[PDB]
Amino acid sequence: MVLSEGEWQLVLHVWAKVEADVAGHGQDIFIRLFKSHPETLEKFDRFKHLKTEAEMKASEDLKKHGVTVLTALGAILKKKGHHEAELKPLAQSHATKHKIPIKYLEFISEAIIHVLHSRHPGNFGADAQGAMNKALELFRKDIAAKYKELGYQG
Ligand code: HEM
Repeated sequence: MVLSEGEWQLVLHVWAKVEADVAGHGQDIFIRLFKSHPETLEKFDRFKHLKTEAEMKASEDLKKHGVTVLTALGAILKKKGHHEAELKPLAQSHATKHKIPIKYLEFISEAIIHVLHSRHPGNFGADAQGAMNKALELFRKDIAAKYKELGYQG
């Protein structure tokens, strides 16, 4: 699949807002993910002990992790589709070291959309959300293709 320049512009416009506070967006996204799909928390040995949202918000390590994840996702989005190089190491670590099913990538994509919708309604209308969903589906499609090449079905 391919996004038009117009769709990329909608994606990058709202992402520019996210970049005004990466750490804050990272926390909301992971808390949303862990609360909506608790099973995903079991994949993080470093955070699986967190019991409440209060504990999650207070975790310095979780906040730092969120910045690392969003920064990588941002680098990929800014390539506007030409992200083959950025995807390689990401796909290998998540398929071989962390063992993350495509299903879980769908869950975090939902968390991202939810948080952007909550925080940036003025820059995340129907068209912009459609553009973001398309960019995330492209991301998941390409990561899935790499998973297969690497020998991981998940
Ligand atoms: C938006 C998609 C995602 C991106 C861009 C992303 C990015 C990253 C990055 C950059 C790291 C650190 C470097 C590395 O280990 O490769 C990381 C670590 C990790 N990711 Fe992801 N990730 C994504 C989705 C997920 C999902 C959905 C899970 C599973 C619920 C997951 C589980 C992990 C784990 C377990 C680690 C190691 C954390 C640690 O022990 O420090 N990731 N991810």
